[PDB]
Amino acid sequence: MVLSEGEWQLVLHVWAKVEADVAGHGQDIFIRLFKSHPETLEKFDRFKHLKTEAEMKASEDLKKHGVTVLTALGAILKKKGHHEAELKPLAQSHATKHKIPIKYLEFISEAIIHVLHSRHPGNFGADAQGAMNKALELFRKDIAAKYKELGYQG
Ligand code: HEM
Repeated sequence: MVLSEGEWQLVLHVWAKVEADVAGHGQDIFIRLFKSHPETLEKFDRFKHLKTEAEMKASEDLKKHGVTVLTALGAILKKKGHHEAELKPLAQSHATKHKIPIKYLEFISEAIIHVLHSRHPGNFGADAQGAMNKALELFRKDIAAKYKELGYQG
């Protein structure tokens, strides 16, 4: 699949807002993910002990992790589709070291959309959300293709 320049512009416009506070967006996204799909928390040995949202918000390590994840996702989005190089190491670590099913990538994509919708309604209308969903589906499609090449079905 391919996004038009117009769709990329909608994606990058709202992402520019996210970049005004990466750490804050990272926390909301992971808390949303862990609360909506608790099973995903079991994949993080470093955070699986967190019991409440209060504990999650207070975790310095979780906040730092969120910045690392969003920064990588941002680098990929800014390539506007030409992200083959950025995807390689990401796909290998998540398929071989962390063992993350495509299903879980769908869950975090939902968390991202939810948080952007909550925080940036003025820059995340129907068209912009459609553009973001398309960019995330492209991301998941390409990561899935790499998973297969690497020998991981998940
Ligand atoms: C938006 C998609 C995602 C991106 C861009 C992303 C990015 C990253 C990055 C950059 C790291 C650190 C470097 C590395 O280990 O490769 C990381 C670590 C990790 N990711 Fe992801 N990730 C994504 C989705 C997920 C999902 C959905 C899970 C599973 C619920 C997951 C589980 C992990 C784990 C377990 C680690 C190691 C954390 C640690 O022990 O420090 N990731 N991810």
